Amino acid sequence: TQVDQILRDIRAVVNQMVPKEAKITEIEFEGPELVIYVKNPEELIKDLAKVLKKRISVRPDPEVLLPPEEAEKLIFEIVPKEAEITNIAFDPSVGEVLIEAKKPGLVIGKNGETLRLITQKVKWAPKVVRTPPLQSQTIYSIRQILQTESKDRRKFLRQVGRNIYRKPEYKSRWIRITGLGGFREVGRSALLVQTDESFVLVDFGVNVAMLNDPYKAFPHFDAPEFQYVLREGLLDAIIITHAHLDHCGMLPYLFRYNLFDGPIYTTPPTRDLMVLLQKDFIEIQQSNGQDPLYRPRDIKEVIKHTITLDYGEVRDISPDIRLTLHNAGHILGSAIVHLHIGNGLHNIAITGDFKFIPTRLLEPANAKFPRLETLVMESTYGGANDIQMPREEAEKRLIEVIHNTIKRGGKVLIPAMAVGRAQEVMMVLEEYARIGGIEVPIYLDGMIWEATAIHTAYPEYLSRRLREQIFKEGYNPFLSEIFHPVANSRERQDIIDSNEPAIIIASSGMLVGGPSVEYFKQLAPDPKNSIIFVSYQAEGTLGRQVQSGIREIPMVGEEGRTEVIKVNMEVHTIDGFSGHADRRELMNYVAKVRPRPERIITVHGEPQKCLDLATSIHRKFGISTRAPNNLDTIRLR
RNA sequence: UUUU
Ligand SMILES: [Zn+2]
Ligand SMILES: [Zn+2]
Repeated sequence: TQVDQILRDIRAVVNQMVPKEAKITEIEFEGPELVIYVKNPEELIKDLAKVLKKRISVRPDPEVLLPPEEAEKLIFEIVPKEAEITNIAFDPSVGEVLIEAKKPGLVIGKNGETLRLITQKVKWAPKVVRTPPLQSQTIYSIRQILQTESKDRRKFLRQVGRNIYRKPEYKSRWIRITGLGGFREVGRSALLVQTDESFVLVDFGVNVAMLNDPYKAFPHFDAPEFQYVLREGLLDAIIITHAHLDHCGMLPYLFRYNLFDGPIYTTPPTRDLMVLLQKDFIEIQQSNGQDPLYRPRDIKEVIKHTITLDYGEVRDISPDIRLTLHNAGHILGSAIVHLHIGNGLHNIAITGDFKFIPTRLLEPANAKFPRLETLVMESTYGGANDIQMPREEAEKRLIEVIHNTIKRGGKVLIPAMAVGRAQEVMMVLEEYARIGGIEVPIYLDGMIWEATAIHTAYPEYLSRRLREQIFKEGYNPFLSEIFHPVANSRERQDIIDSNEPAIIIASSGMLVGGPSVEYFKQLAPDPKNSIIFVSYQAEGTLGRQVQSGIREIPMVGEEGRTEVIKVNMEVHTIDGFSGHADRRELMNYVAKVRPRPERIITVHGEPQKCLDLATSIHRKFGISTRAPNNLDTIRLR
């Protein structure tokens, strides 16, 4: 490394554009950003940063700070006690106190004055928030881990920084991308980006549809290049497109075996959401009497290593790679990953899963980038006939099936992952509720409610409409008194036994595990009940099996004896709520993406589909395309 | 409050 050698030049230009009265105590690197500590308060920053080509954060010296047990009631006083301040956390690792007030306007300073007045008394960065409608165990837990681990996090960030700046901006000699999983297949997405100077992992999923076979369930750990990057400790960073297990599922496995301790970049909502899905994942395994892939301490490590980034925020993550995340419109926090390699040498955009039309919760994926030579895109519906049903026709079909089900005295089972389709279908029923249509109750089972809480904590990540409809008003469609969160194992049993028709939405989305499987098993026989698939059912899942028509499904239970569930209930498939761009959308994304890429690489789709989309794009746009296999490596330059 |  030669970082402090570089800081020696940074410090020579910083202490050259700011009054010595600022008594600059220290200037170090914290993750991507540069930290300039000073022992005194107070347009300059904007200039300092535009010159240094970095993200600078200037805070008071960590010495002029007050303990969280003394600076708590010291602030609670210097604030108009009207704005109900539900909570008030502490972040000493970055000097910044969080004021989770119910009324932010009366706590920040009616005239932007109670902003600096308050900070003084304790010398902590005053940041106001609006007590979200729902409380999240997950968010609270993360906050707990971050504040009670300030020591490590500080150590970790300083290291990452010395790493990211082990040398000045570099122009790479070559660039290659290798598929470790998720190429010509759905699941276990994992793409390794290489240059002669760096290595970054884009996603690292698992395929729950096949944990039975680790060679089909995990990314290729058996790739020479990947083993070489892990063992030598050369992985600069891991980036996650979105929270689903098939993109971040194996991430904690990495810590369980001490294979990595570098930074993980992702949007805040994805950090919170993935942590949720991971705990949910190991617990479902255990409830099944199976040894879990990892444990809470491992997930605790993920948290401790994650460096969040909001959309549009450009950050240097290595000497020759610059990251920027953009909206993918797939699920809360979903991002298209953009890599600016070299200083104008080459640019890659990895799509992850994306939707290119509006939905209740999100806006179509970003299709504009400053530069874009190579585009890696998903192909879940890459087939030529993979046109999803129009959103409104689906919506109407969903209400239809429910009526023809409630009428004949039955229940409607809607399997869906805690994150994604669940909230989308919720909205559909919630708007339909406000106009008199939701008679029977709607039960949410499987951490779907916990996930819904996280949504309400991130209004800025939802569509502008749903966003304003959140904080600006005292309204919230998620709070709707029409959803009844299934509290425990018992309540679940009651619901099943009861005779009151009802709508049941529960994870997992593919009947691969969790609350959804119990309902399935118990409702299958009765033809009064109905099951509606509103998500892609992957090959190898009990879901696709049921969705395919199989009427007698063998299932292995305890003490090794198999069970044969008799499927009589009605089987319906409504794909119009999909979080995936359909065939038309994918093609249309290519047409609109700008700048037009030199080459497109189709991935994340059944083999035929990746092939089909790739062949189709080339034929219609004349763009160089390819549908690589895992372990294929494409030299981009 | 960095860039091609
Ligand atoms: Zn997904
Ligand atoms: Zn996926």
